Amino acid sequence: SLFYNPQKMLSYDRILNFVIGARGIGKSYAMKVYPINRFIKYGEQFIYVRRYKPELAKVSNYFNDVAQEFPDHELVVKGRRFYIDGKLAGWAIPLSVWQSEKSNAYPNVSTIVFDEFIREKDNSNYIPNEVSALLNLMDTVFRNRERVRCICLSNAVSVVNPY
DNA sequence: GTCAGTCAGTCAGTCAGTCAGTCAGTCAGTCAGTCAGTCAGTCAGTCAGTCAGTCAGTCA
Ligand SMILES: Nc1ncnc2c1ncn2[C@@H]1O[C@H](COP(=O)(O)OP(=O)(O)OP(O)(O)=S)[C@@H](O)[C@H]1O
Ligand SMILES: [Mg+2]
Repeated sequence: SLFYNPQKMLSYDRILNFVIGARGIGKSYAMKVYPINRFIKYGEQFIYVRRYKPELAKVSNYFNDVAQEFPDHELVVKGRRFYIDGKLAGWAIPLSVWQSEKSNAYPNVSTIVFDEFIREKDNSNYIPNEVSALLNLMDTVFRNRERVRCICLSNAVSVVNPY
């Protein structure tokens, strides 16, 4: 039809979804809307992993394209941290130092709100055995079997990546 | 005892068979003379910790 449509993805309800495609074509649109939809339902905060640190200095305008989705309530960023009507929205950090984070309490998670997990022809960015790095990330955002649902999202379809 | 001979040994003659030098393709051998990926240094650039400069939340 018109845009990226996560309805079937949300429907078939894997505890861990895995979608690919639509480079910039809303593959991030609906999935950045969804955490704020959980916030309007008043659920839990989300976790935003980043590939590296400079990628963080410019990305504070993460809610610009979801206002036209939900003009109603307040969706802003105070700085590094995201605030919806002033309540904490996203725990936003690149990869380098998640270990120092992993002793902190992380009681509230809603959904995986990152994409371009893996870039085509890009392994200089990569970290050795980062598949187990995502394992540490998930177990340090797990408290039970609930509150979490994950997605992968690569720009294109390949059959060579280790995952 | 002459005329001089007319059917076997005899020697003038081969006559196809014979040995083995002598070049000879040729033989893969081979070993060595040519040549094609292999790595080390150095060139440009990616990480994630510094400096250390600065608009600004709690106060004079
Ligand atoms: N529900 C929607 N309403 C309007 N536009 C949408 C919708 N879903 C997707 N889009 C389109 O998606 C675009 C932005 O999507 P993105 O968030 O960039 O997706 P993306 O594929 O992650 O690209 P990047 O690399 O993350 S910026 C918009 O400009 C629209 O063209
Ligand atoms: Mg995206």
